[PDB]
Amino acid sequence: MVLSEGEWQLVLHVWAKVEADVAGHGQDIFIRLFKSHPETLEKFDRFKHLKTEAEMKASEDLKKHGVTVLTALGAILKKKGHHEAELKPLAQSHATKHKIPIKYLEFISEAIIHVLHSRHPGNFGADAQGAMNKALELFRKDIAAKYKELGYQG
Ligand code: HEM
Repeated sequence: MVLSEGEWQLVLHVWAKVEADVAGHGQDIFIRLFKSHPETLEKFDRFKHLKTEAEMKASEDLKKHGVTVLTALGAILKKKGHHEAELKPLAQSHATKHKIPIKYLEFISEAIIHVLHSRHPGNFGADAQGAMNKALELFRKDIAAKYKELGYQG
């Protein structure tokens, strides 16, 4: 699949807002993910002990992790589709070291959309959300293709 320049512009416009506070967006996204799909928390040995949202918000390590994840996702989005190089190491670590099913990538994509919708309604209308969903589906499609090449079905 391919996004038009117009769709990329909608994606990058709202992402520019996210970049005004990466750490804050990272926390909301992971808390949303862990609360909506608790099973995903079991994949993080470093955070699986967190019991409440209060504990999650207070975790310095979780906040730092969120910045690392969003920064990588941002680098990929800014390539506007030409992200083959950025995807390689990401796909290998998540398929071989962390063992993350495509299903879980769908869950975090939902968390991202939810948080952007909550925080940036003025820059995340129907068209912009459609553009973001398309960019995330492209991301998941390409990561899935790499998973297969690497020998991981998940
Ligand atoms: C938006 C998609 C995602 C991106 C861009 C992303 C990015 C990253 C990055 C950059 C790291 C650190 C470097 C590395 O280990 O490769 C990381 C670590 C990790 N990711 Fe992801 N990730 C994504 C989705 C997920 C999902 C959905 C899970 C599973 C619920 C997951 C589980 C992990 C784990 C377990 C680690 C190691 C954390 C640690 O022990 O420090 N990731 N991810």
